[PDB]
Amino acid sequence: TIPHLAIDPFSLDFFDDPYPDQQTLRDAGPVVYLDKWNVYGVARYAEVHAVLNDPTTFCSSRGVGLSDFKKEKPWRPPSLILEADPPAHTRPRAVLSKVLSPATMKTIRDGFAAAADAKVDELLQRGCIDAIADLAEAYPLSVFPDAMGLKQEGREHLLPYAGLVFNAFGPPNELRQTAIERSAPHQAYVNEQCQRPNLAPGGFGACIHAFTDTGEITPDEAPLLVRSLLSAGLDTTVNGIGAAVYCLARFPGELQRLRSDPTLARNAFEEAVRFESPVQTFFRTTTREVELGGAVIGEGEKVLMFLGSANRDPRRWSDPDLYDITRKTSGHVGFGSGVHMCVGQLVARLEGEVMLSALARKVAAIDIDGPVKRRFNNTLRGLESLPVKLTPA
Ligand code: HEM
Ligand SMILES: Cc1cccc(C(=O)O)c1
Ligand SMILES: [Cl-]
Repeated sequence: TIPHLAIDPFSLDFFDDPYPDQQTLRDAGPVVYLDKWNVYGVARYAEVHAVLNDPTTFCSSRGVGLSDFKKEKPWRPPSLILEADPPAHTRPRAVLSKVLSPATMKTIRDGFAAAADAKVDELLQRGCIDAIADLAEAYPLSVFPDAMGLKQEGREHLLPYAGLVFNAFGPPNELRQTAIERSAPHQAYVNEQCQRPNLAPGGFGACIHAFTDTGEITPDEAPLLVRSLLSAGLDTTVNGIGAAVYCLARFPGELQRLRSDPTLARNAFEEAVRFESPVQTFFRTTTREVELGGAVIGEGEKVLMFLGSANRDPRRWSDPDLYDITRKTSGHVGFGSGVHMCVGQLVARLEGEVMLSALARKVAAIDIDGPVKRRFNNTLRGLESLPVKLTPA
């Protein structure tokens, strides 16, 4: 009834060019079985969206990586939000929502925008830069650790820790096992910065700890909620902004449209998140036997959702393989969908918007002028190196 495929969606060959294999996964059927890892897969928009929006049947508390927490110990204490189901999910989610709220965005927008403008000005003085290290990494590193309230010392641990976290959702391949081997100093740093005295007043971390007296969370929950922001809040935006610059570099017609109307910046970033899908995949675990797309899945089965594939499914999107900054992007699943839909999406969009605004106002051309190198991670899609020449407007 269900087609069986040998495609390994966590192989370097797949990461290097996932699009043919994603079409093979979509076209094989609404539900596939991946013999390499003994999991079900859904790669079409309809089934990915259905799975995301039924958290009772497709739960997160048995892990959103390949490992089933009912069968194996999690490599770190479970996240109180990502790896929780309702009702335990609900109040921690509400706290992070209020921490990363519209009012918070209003307090930080001017500073985030000034830092974006300053970075682009600095890069234009160099002309030839690496849009990963020098822009996609450098700009989030210049705003997000400060917005968290982190001290200066030890920030070099943040990107390695996040790469470890996203590799650890994967199967036990070499990427995952090497990440865990090297993890001890990054975990130690991160767990220490989650404690209330190490988070500067007014930042996101202090605000989480200040929410521990309302009856929503207790003091002993606040460090792991800070940990969620230090896990998910930096490396995602690095790959989101990197995706947007890579798109603008490959589609000069769209850079020209963005220059002519910088108010398209926010949608140009949203389209980059759909088009590249920095977070490629997440899993759920079935809590019962369930019929999905005419297939019957037993209880306690892992289901791999291909978010990037759903965002390119021609059953849902017209010309899905085109980067179009005026596309109606509403409904893409690059931030997820439903009760776990990215609680940091306003921070991500703020960063992406103000960076793309700075590019739109200051840069006339973005030309790849060196070898492009991909970065391999079991969950994140993005580049290691993106040499570009920036021509000033
Ligand atoms: C381009 C940037 C980003 C992308 C593509 C992205 C993607 C996602 C996705 C797909 C999910 C859903 C997970 C699931 O359904 O299991 C999610 C959830 C989440 N994200 Fe984001 N994210 C981004 C930025 C951020 C930022 C900046 C933060 C924090 C400041 C953050 C914190 C979180 C958290 C804490 C969750 C868990 C929410 C929940 O389980 O209720 N993310 N993200
Ligand atoms: C979306 C996401 C990614 C990585 C870690 C977390 C977390 O809650 O720790 C969330
Ligand atoms: Cl940790």
